[PDB]
Amino acid sequence: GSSGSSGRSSRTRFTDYQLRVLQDFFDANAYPKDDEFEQLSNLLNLPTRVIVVWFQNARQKARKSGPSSG
Repeated sequence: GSSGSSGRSSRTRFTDYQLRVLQDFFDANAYPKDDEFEQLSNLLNLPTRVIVVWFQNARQKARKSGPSSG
C-alpha cells in the first residue's frame, strides 16, 4: 500500500481574519449543518470541505481529560 505521506497534505493556511470567524463560530457552535457551513464558506469564500476538516480537528484538540478543573 502507501509507504507514508500521511497527514493533511492540504497546504491550507488561514489568516487572523478567517481564523477569527472560524474559531468564533466554533466556540459557539462546533456541530453546524451543511446550511450553516455555507454561511462561513460564503463569508470567508472558502470551500466547506476546508472548514469541515478544520472544525473536525478543533474538536479533537478541545477534548481533554485528567486532573484538569474549571
